[PDB]
Amino acid sequence: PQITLWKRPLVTIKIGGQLKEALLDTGADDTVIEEMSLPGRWKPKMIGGIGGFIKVRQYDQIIIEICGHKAIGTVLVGPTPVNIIGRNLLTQIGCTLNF
Amino acid sequence: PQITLWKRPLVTIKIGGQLKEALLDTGADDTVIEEMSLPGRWKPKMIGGIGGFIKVRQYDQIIIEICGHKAIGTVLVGPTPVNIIGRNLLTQIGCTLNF
Ligand SMILES: C[C@@H]1CN(S(=O)(=O)c2ccccc2)[C@@H](CCc2c(F)cccc2NC(=O)CC(c2ccc(F)cc2)c2ccc(F)cc2)CN1
Ligand SMILES: [Cl-]
Ligand SMILES: [Cl-]
Ligand SMILES: [Cl-]
Repeated sequence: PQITLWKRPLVTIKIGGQLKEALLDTGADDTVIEEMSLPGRWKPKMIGGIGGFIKVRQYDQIIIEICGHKAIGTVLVGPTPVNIIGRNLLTQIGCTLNF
Repeated sequence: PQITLWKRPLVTIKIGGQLKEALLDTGADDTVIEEMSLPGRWKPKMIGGIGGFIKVRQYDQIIIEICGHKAIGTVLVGPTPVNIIGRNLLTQIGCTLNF
């Protein structure tokens, strides 16, 4: 699809058997999801930007379905104000910026 | 152009006759740049990021060139980690997400 930017580019995602709304964010290096359980090992990480830093749990090799496109990658889980799909997963679905 | 997301989508912008590097961010509602001098009056604005909210200075009808495309709009100035081009200006330059 072609997504215009008049409003926030929110899409439905499927992760860990759950349906969630997430923002497609080209400014994000990583994907960050609100508190939820994920299977496997994890390691602590700090991520930051506007307003400072938050502590998150880093889970690797997690499958996410974004607009019917399956992608696998690292997913950070923590107290984010919005679920963010970052570049690590946007590349996998072949998402590009065009103008 | 078509910009892939394997690397950060950093572009050259020109504001107040100076060249600066900025990130094209579909996850940002507004454009925020690091401390600099801008003309006219400013209004108060709060923007929320991953770590919480910060106060910024809102300047309207600012001339800015983004990757060679002319835009005229709202520019926020504050303690941002990197210069960010948000949806208010990405819409002006005709930017869309595609997959
Ligand atoms: C990764 C980059 C950099 N920042 S960041 O916090 O530094 C950061 C996020 C992760 C990892 C590193 C850095 C974000 C934009 C922040 C931003 C600007 F820069 C300039 C102007 C406005 C804003 N804020 C918004 O537009 C609000 C928005 C939002 C999006 C991501 C957030 F995390 C927090 C809040 C929102 C969306 C839906 C909702 F329901 C509630 C809020 C996202 N893109
Ligand atoms: Cl990854
Ligand atoms: Cl590619
Ligand atoms: Cl504007």
